[PDB]
Amino acid sequence: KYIEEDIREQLGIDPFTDLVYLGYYGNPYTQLEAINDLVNTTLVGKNELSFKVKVTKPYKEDIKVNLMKEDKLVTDFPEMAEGIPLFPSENCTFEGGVLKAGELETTVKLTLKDVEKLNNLSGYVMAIKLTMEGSHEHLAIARTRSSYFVKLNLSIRLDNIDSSNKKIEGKGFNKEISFKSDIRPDKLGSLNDGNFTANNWYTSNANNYLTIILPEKQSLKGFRLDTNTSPSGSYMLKSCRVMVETPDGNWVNHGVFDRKSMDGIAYISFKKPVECTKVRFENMMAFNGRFSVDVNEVTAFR
Ligand SMILES: [Mg+2]
Ligand SMILES: [Mg+2]
Repeated sequence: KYIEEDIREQLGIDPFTDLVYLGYYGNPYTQLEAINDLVNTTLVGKNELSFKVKVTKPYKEDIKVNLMKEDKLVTDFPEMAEGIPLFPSENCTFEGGVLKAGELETTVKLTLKDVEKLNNLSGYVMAIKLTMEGSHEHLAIARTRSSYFVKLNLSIRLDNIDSSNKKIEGKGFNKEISFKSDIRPDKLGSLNDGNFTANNWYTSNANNYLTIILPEKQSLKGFRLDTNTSPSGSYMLKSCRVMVETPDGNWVNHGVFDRKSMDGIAYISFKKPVECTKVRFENMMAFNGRFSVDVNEVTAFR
């Protein structure tokens, strides 16, 4: 059986106390992601955190275990909590667990509720410690592996990208548009030639991007990105993050494009048209799941 080296040392110095502790790989730290649309904060993913609670040897009776918010532990961890507010206690809901007589593991749940108005961009931080309800003989919470740290990272993202893939009803153009990219810059001339079905430019990883540079500030309705027509979805654009450079020079995430219709013409539409100087597509994923997409032609709409 696998036993962690730190609690194996405790069992060596005192083999007459079964230890109850937190089961986790690596460090006791989870960075949760949330997004704000200048109205409400939303968690990216599940709002529940399930923690494994282990006991070193099967115990004679049931052990009730639970987590609690001990904010004092954040003070001795200043690397992550330097000037970051505490996650409010009222927004935590702790569900207990029971290591039933004979069992070696159980789970304890931390549920984050009503985060909507928690809009601090610095994020929030919190510390939690494992506890036992009653008094059990020759049983204790381990010295180490008894506390955990959670950071809620917050970032702005508007819900201004429509992924319906419906044809854009605007006035199309691309002669005056210029393009910049970190990969294959020499092949960007194909993005505004006459050809919609031939490929020259494509991404090779999630860190590649494609920037659309307009001649001047102008209100755009969306874009038509011609992509691959593979039946398997290889190199066919499925999803991407749409960054927009505003007139003051700040870059804002207008949302995630993530279509459900498979074809060679991707229509990325702004729910509310936006005045911008540049638009940058990032984290471009194909329908086959690989981060490599074809862009055969780019057309903007006013
Ligand atoms: Mg159970
Ligand atoms: Mg072309």
